[PDB]
Amino acid sequence: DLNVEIVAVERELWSGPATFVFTRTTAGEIGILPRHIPLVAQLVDDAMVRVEREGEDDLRIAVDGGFLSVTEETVRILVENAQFESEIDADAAKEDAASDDERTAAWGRARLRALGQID
Amino acid sequence: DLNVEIVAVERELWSGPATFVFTRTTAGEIGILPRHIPLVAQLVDDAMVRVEREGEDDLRIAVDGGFLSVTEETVRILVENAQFESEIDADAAKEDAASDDERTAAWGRARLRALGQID
Ligand SMILES: C[As](C)(=O)[O-]
Ligand SMILES: C[As](C)(=O)[O-]
Repeated sequence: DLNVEIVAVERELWSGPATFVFTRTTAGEIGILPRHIPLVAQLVDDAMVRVEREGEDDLRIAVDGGFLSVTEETVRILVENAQFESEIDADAAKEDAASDDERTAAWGRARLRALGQID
Repeated sequence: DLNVEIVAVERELWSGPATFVFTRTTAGEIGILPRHIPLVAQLVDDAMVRVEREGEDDLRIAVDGGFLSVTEETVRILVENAQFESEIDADAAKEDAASDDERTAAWGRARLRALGQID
């Protein structure tokens, strides 16, 4: 018989200018300015990424299975899944926040952080 | 300032045995049996993929921006997005089926085909 593999291709969610980028990594919290040494990190499980940019409100992204890759000319965020503050279900985020499964609570907290609801 | 890139990594949606795989490509409709010459195709815009397998109901996937890659030992389906018959919103599929935007109608039709609702 056949082996079938159904694969979702890599895809860019958003790309834009930033003055500051803040998130929480396994080695701790980090803030990346335009002049920054190259870096590779793994975001914490309930990580939120705050993107500050000239002329716009902060962009906040709940991030699931996130990795960071600060090269010389880019801050690259590789995500298993993410949703932007615009997309989040504020009700469902608090529902998943209640630790049903621990992996469910991280995605709930990450989302509450992107709503500015939790620290 | 910084260039930020937010990237969703490639991810395997499903992988399993199959006896038959049916879908509609730009060069026409194709059915791939265990013994098959290698092939590369682009699925049509409102494509649905039918996976037949021993001991189970057919698996149907609405596919968006799909490509097919039949190698010697795998049928690999690369998708921009997809949803399985289980996940689809049957009501919203008919709502998007009404050609609001032509790209919206393809995703609506692809989904109706995975419900077995349209041919
Ligand atoms: C490594 As496989 C056969 O689960 O795509
Ligand atoms: C090629 As680009 C700067 O839009 O990731």
